[PDB]
Amino acid sequence: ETLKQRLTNLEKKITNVTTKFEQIEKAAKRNDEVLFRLEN
Amino acid sequence: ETLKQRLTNLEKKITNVTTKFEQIEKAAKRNDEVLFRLEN
Amino acid sequence: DNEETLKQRLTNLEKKITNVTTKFEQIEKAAKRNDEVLFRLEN
Repeated sequence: ETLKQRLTNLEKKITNVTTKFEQIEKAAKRNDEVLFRLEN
Repeated sequence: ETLKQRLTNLEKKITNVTTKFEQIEKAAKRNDEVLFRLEN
Repeated sequence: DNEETLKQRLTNLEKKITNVTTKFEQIEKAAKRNDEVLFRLEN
């Protein structure tokens, strides 16, 4: 496993984690929008 | 050097995701507290 | 993959990113050091 095989692997892992994380971000953002409408 | 750029990009993404993770976690607790106050 | 928590996965990923970065730094520094010895022998 070259340094470069490790880098490539980590780039993939960060991409998978980010996609998953982005779904949480969208739901968090929707939650703020819902609260905003309930508050006002 | 493309290795340096790759490493820098990977560091930035993991830092961005971990700081956003903390922010969203705080915001969800804060939203719960407001939602509690809206009822009571 | 594993029944790790998101937090564990991210912590693990931070550590691997840190290890590979450190590894790259050590290799670069090692190369410099070899070059310093070669420089001293060549002037």
